[PDB]
Amino acid sequence: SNKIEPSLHSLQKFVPTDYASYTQEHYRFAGKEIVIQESIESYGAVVWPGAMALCQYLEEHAEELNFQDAKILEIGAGPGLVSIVASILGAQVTATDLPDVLGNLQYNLLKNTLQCTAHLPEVKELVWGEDLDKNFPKSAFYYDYVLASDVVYHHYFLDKLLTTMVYLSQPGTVLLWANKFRFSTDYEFLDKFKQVFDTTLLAEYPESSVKLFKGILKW
Amino acid sequence: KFVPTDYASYTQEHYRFAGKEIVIQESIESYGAVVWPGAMALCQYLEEHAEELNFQDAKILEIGAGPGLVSIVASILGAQVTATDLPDVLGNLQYNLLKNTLQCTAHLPEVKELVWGEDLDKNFPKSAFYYDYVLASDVVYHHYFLDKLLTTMVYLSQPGTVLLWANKFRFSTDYEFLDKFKQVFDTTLLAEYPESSVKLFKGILKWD
Amino acid sequence: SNKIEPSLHSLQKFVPTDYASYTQEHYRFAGKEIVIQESIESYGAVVWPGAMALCQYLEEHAEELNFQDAKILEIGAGPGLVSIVASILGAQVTATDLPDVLGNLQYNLLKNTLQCTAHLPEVKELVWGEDLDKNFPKSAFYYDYVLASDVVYHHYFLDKLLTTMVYLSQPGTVLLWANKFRFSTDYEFLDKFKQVFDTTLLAEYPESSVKLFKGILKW
Amino acid sequence: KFVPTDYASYTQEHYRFAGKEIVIQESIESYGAVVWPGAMALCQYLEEHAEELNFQDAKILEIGAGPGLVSIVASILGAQVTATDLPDVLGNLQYNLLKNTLQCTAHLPEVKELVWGEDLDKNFPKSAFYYDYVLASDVVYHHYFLDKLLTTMVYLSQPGTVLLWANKFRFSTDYEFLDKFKQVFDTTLLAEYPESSVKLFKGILKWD
Ligand SMILES: Nc1ncnc2c1ncn2[C@@H]1O[C@H](CSCC[C@H](N)C(=O)O)[C@@H](O)[C@H]1O
Ligand SMILES: Nc1ncnc2c1ncn2[C@@H]1O[C@H](CSCC[C@H](N)C(=O)O)[C@@H](O)[C@H]1O
Ligand SMILES: Nc1ncnc2c1ncn2[C@@H]1O[C@H](CSCC[C@H](N)C(=O)O)[C@@H](O)[C@H]1O
Ligand SMILES: Nc1ncnc2c1ncn2[C@@H]1O[C@H](CSCC[C@H](N)C(=O)O)[C@@H](O)[C@H]1O
Repeated sequence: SNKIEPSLHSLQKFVPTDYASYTQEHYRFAGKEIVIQESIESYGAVVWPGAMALCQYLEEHAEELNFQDAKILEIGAGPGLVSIVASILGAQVTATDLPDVLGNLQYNLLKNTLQCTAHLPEVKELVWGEDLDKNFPKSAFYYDYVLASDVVYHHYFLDKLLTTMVYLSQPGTVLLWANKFRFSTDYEFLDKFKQVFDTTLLAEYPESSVKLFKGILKW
Repeated sequence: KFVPTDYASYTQEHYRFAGKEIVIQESIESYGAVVWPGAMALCQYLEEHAEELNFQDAKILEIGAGPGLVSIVASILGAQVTATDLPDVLGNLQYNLLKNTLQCTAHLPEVKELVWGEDLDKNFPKSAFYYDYVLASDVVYHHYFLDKLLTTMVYLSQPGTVLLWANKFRFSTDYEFLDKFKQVFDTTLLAEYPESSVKLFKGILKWD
Repeated sequence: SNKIEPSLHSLQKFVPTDYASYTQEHYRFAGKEIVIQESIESYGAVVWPGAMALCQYLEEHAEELNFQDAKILEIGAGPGLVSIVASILGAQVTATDLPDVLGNLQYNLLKNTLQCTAHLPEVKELVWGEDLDKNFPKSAFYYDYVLASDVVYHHYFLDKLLTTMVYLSQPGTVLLWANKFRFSTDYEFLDKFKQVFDTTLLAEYPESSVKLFKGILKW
Repeated sequence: KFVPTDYASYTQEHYRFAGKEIVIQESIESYGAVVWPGAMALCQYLEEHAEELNFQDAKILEIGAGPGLVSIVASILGAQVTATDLPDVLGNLQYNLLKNTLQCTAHLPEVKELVWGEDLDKNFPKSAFYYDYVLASDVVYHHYFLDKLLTTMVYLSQPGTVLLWANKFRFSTDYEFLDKFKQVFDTTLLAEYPESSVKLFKGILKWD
């Protein structure tokens, strides 16, 4: 092969990124300046408001959440801001999404965490409702925390989303889900979520119509 | 003319729609020589809704027709069908379309080149080409012609034209395309199959 | 695999591009607006003055050069502007460079030629002086034209460069080489080039200290 | 402490420099557990130029020392050597360095963590760490620490310090690094091996 940054090899195994359209966007969380490649004006991944909210919550509740060495999975990670912040806070982070997102997700993770966080993040395809037992078998993959931000949108496969949330929530797992409430379907999803998860409203961000929920699975 | 691309990997695949047993020559070496999940769902819809749609004698254009199953089904149902794709796809498209429609549908279907967003005014002038329906299946995926695709869909959508678009949803970009489609078309979800991640939409061009 | 633009699969097989540093630069040659990803301020490939000069020559001498269906190889192609222009003019273009250049080279070629030129360009590693018989055997790879722009720079392996130029110049092959004359080593290389190639000065670009040479191999 | 990374793929590789037969434990699973072409060329240079360089009792730091061949050779030649790398590389680096220098060179070499550009003021204060030579081999390649690398080279280059840097040239970025190195160091090409694409430079920090 070529003598390159070894992390770049995993990047080469994802769908390529249409980078002409992507620009460097700057954030600051958990004491660090963060740079995210996003495609704001054309096709490609972007940071959503739910991410901004969840990142604020994580930086502010870091001591309580005890992310140091926690095993974390993010569903619908997008460009990766939340997974980056979780990694800065010391978690073992697996960031997941659809195949066209994974390259830029991995790139963003590398650019913000390589040799400067406790654990190198992992990037993996996870299509909601598909191949869960095959790729994320409960018996081999317990997560202390499952993160999700702005994964509820009317055109997504939302029962597959709920099924995935449930699948990844074992006894002890804490699910942190932030969303902007844009449409009636979002409200309807919250009612479905509350039926199966013991649900707590942790924070409200009225300025962005974002709410942050904790879900632990009812026994 | 059109001659099929000379693949050594052609297979004869067997389908049944609108009451006819249909054979489609396919090759995995080209997306356009493969029947995709959107095609199956759209064929099932056309077969089940033929009465409502009044395809009898309707003028229809299919974009990205690939191996031609949807165009065959539309011809079987009595439409005047124009099947379009990239120049290299046309040979096998015409072969399949003719094998399945010659002397057995109401109207012989036509095959024409239509590269998305290229020379639409010159190749398909509105002064002479009006479609009652535009059909599209599995044309949205992670490729570099998404804007040109939407432009083409808009172009072919004169007032009165109905667009029927089926697609498997695979990529973040597919959802972005859907959002852009809804900005320009009054959109109705006709059917959804979460197991196969397929949606089928009607689009009517917005004027307001 | 994934249902993606099929050209993107070849892109995934090259060293990844550090795209945060790359910006879209605009050129106009051979009647077309061209967009090139370049890394001007940091590590990554850029367009050199020799490219600008050679592109001007190609657009202006298109009829004479008869690039339609010509088999062309570019050595040290960089971000790919020259190979793009050659492809627009109708040539079968093989663009070559060191492994860290090939991804962005291929990307630039795709963004400017996919479904809009006569022949899809090829991208291949070609390290000067290495693996020539193995990867570009004269008996299977005859080129009508070999292109090179600003490939002469003092810190490169310039005898390996000359050896490569010679290797790729069969009877009938026309070598078009543009360079800015920056250093004494550049002048010295020109003297070496003239010793082995029948050399003609085709054009001088005094405004950028660029000269464009034709070389045909002495028999 | 430092313990070698637990690879199942360690091999015992055999070198001869400065008159000693040297054994280096290597693993292809880490760049830092492999001897690279720059190392060989730099060792050959140090062996051939030892008289001129007055390494006897010289204080020397190696950055990116990897499996430690260059540091071993420098110790053999009588220098006080500090070998540095990433924390995961240090175990095998110390193992090799000790196996080859314990009770048989003038000065026992030291192994210390030095992640390029990280906490240099805190970990290697100038108030207490002056190197007569800084050594580096094959530390330039297509990685995301090139600026930090150069910063580190500059940091360790106090007035009087000589930097010796050997490298295989593989990538366009390697040449860009060389251009940036020459902006900040008065640079001399000590040796060049086109067949193996290796160059060896001396750098002295510029003040003018
Ligand atoms: N069925 C599915 N499987 C996996 N991911 C999906 C999905 N449907 C949508 N997604 C992903 O969910 C994300 C929603 S957008 C939110 C992105 C990110 N969490 C942020 O807040 O910035 C997108 O990245 C999208 O690709
Ligand atoms: N830029 C472009 N212009 C015209 N057709 C294109 C195109 N890009 C892709 N296509 C065509 O779109 C099709 C996508 S695959 C879908 C084929 C068929 N509709 C089915 O569902 O089975 C291929 O036939 C491909 O050749
Ligand atoms: N030994 C070698 N083998 C292959 N390419 C080399 C090389 N040494 C340098 N190069 C390449 O030669 C190019 C010189 S810069 C010129 C780039 C381009 N032709 C333009 O004019 O814009 C770089 O892309 C560099 O990576
Ligand atoms: N950011 C960083 N800080 C410190 N060392 C680094 C580094 N990035 C890479 N390295 C080290 O640089 C070395 C490059 S390989 C060269 C090893 C040795 N000098 C030889 O020539 O054989 C590896 O040991 C690697 O661990």
